[PDB]
Amino acid sequence: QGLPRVIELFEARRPKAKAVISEIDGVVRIEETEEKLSVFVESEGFSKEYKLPKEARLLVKDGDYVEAGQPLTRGAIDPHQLLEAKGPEAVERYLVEEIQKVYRAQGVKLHDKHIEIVVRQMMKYVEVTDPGDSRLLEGQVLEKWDVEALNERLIAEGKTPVAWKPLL
Repeated sequence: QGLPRVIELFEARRPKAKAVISEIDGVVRIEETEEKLSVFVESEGFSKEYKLPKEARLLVKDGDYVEAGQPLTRGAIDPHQLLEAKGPEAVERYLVEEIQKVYRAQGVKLHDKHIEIVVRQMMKYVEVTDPGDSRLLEGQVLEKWDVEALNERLIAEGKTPVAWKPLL
């Protein structure tokens, strides 16, 4: 729960006690009883519906704001799920925060920059969704995808912008 938690944060490994994840937004509206809690949020066209073990706390009844990657089963959020849940920008703000929190506990205090560098490095690669020159499902650096679009649009005529998917 000290150094190990830090490891789990930098290694992006699956959290110790997973606590599910939220996908879409709308008004928080969860069910009540049943083994499978029959959540039903809202928004436009969508809804909600999950499935976790018995022991779990919610912290939010039917009323307010659900958003993406919120307290569901209250605990260690999965960075991998949160990446597709909220986006690359949010993850960078999450990891650094909890990492630094751990160091804050044991009285040693380092600037956030140092952490921010590493966490930025854990987000350089992205997996291919749409092919045009190389293959899909391919691990690749984001900045390398910069020249793809930049050169094919500003200098070339190949209007097949390959869609990349953020990869943690």
